[PDB]
Amino acid sequence: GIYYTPKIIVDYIVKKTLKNHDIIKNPYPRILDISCGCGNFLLEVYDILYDLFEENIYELKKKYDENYWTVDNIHRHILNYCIYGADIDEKAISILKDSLTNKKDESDIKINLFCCDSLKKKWRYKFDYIVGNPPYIGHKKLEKKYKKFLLEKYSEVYKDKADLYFCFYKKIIDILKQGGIGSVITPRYFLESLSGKDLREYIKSNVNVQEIVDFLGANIFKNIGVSSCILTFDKKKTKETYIDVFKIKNEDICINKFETLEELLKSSKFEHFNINQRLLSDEWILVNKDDETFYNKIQEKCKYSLEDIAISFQGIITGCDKAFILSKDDVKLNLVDDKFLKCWIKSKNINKYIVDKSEYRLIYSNDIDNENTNKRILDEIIGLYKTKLENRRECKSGIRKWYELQWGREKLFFERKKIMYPYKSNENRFAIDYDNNFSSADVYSFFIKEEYLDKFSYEYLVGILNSSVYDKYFKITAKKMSKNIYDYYPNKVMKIRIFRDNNYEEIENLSKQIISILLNKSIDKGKVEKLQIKMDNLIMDSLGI
DNA sequence: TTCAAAAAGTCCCA
DNA sequence: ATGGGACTTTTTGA
Ligand SMILES: Nc1ccc(CNc2ncnc3c2ncn3[C@@H]2O[C@H](CO)[C@@H](O)[C@H]2O)cc1
Ligand SMILES: [K+]
Ligand SMILES: [K+]
Repeated sequence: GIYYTPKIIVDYIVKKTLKNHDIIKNPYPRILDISCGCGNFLLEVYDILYDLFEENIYELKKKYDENYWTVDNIHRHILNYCIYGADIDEKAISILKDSLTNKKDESDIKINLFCCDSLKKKWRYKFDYIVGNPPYIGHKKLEKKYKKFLLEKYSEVYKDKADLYFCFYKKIIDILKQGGIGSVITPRYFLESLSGKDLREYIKSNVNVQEIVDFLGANIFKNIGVSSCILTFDKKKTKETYIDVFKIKNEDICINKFETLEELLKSSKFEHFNINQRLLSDEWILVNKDDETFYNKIQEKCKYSLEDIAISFQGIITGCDKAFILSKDDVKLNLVDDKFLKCWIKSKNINKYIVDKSEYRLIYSNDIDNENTNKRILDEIIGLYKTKLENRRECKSGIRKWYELQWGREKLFFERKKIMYPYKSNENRFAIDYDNNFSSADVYSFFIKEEYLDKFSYEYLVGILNSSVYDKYFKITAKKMSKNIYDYYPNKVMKIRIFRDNNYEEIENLSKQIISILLNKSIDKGKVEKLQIKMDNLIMDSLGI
C-alpha cells in the first residue's frame, strides 16, 4: 500500500514549491504532505528548509528575536512550525517520526505528524506549500462503503467512475493558503478522461496552474502499470494565466539520464509549449501551435461527427468469459445447437479495414429457455463455473439466471454490417465486419444511421478513419493509457468529426481496392501501402493541411 | 431495465 | 531476477 516516488522527481517537486521562498519575509512556512508515507517528500523538505534557515541565520537573528534564531535552534523550529504530514498507515508515520528525530532528551520536540484519513480530518488551518504523491484507487478497488462517503462529501469532483486521487486534488486545493503553491505527481488520465471533467473544472476555476509535466506512457514507477504527470499550481493573484507544458517526446527514456529532472525537461527528450488557462474548455487540449492549427482546421472543415451519423454500442459482457467462450474446435460445441452459437473475436483480431477470421464461439445462453430442455449444455459447459456465475451482481439480485450472460445486449445490433475497432490500440484500426462477429467490451462497434447511408458508406468511413491524418487527429485529444496504447472508447471516438467533398468517390474507391487486396488469399500487402499513401494525400488535400 | 467507463493494468519471457 | 512487450475482464455507477 506504500509506493516509492523516484528521488529525481521528489527533488523536483520540493524545489518547485520552495526554490523562491523568501525565508526572511516568512520564516514560518507550513509545508504539508497528506499522504506522506515514510517521508520521501518530507525528509527532503527538511534538508531544503535547513539550508534555507542556515544560509540566512544572521539576517533572521538581526530582524527578529536574536536569541531564538540560532543555528542550534533550526532543527527544533522546523519540526515545531514548518513540517506537517498525514498518512493512514501507522507504521509509516512511526518510521517517519524517527527519521525526523534522527536529523539532529532535551525538551521532547513535538512533530506535526497525524495518523488519520486526510479526506476526513478537520484541518485547523491552511498551508503555504503542499507536495506529495496521493493514493490512486479506481472504482473497482475502492470499498463501496467508502465510495458513499466520497459521493456525498466530494461530489464536486467525485462521481461515477472517478478515482480517489481526484478527492486529494480537491482537499489539497481547499487547504492551500492564498498565495500558496502545490505540486503533486498523480496519474495523467484525468487530463483527458471523461471522469475527470469535474476535477478539471475545479482545478481551472480555483487555482492557477503553473506547470504540467506529462510523461505520457513512460514508466516512472518501476513495476507499476500507471502513467504519470506532475502538476504545479498556486493561489497567487496573477493577471497572467499561462501554463508551462512539458510533454515527453520519447517514452523509452530512463528517468535517471541526468542528475536533475529539469535537465531532462530542457533537453531534446521533452517539448515545451504554453497554454492559456482562460482558453481551456471542459476539455484541456494541451498541444503545440502546429497541432492546434492542425486540429482546428479539421474541426472547422468537418460538418458531421460520427455521433451524428452512427449508432455506437459496447460489446457483450458475459461476466464470466470462461463459462461461455469456447474454441471453435472444442468438442463440447457438439453439445450446443448452432442457433445458440455466435462468432467471437478479440481486439487483436481487428486490423485496419477487415477482421481476422474468428477462432472462438460464444454460447448466447440467453436463448436457452429453461434448465430442463438443454441440461447437457448447462451441466457440462456453463455449470463448471456456476459458483463464479452466481456471484455476479445481477444473479445475486435475481435479475439474471445463473447461466445467462450478464449484459447480452441486443443480438440484432451485432448481426449486421458494421464497423468495429479495438478499445485499446497504438493506432487507428477501424474494420468493416462482414461476418456478424460478436465480441466482448475490448471491441466497440457502430453502424451508420439509415438517414445517412446516402451520404456516407462504410467503405468511405474506414478509408478516412484509418488514414494517417485521422490517426494524428484522434490522438491529439485521445486518452493516453500506457506506452503505445490509447483508449479507443465511444466517449471520444464518437466525437471524431468527418467531412464529405469532391474527393469522396476516389477515397471510397481507394478504400475498396485496399479491402479487395486485403481479403485476397495471395494478399499483396505492398500495394496496400501505396494506395494508403495516395488516400492520405487526398485527405490532406481535402482538409487543406 | 440496461447502458458504457475504468489501467498504482495483468501476464509472460528473456 | 527485472524490464519490456503483447494483449486485454467484469465490476460498477448511473
Ligand atoms: N479505508 C480507507 C482509508 C483512507 C482512505 C483515503 N485516505 C487516506 N488518507 C491518508 N493517507 C492515505 C489515505 N489513503 C491512502 N493513504 C496513503 O497514501 C500513500 C500513497 O500510497 C500511502 O502511504 C497510503 O498509506 C481510503 C480508504
Ligand atoms: K534582533
Ligand atoms: K506507464
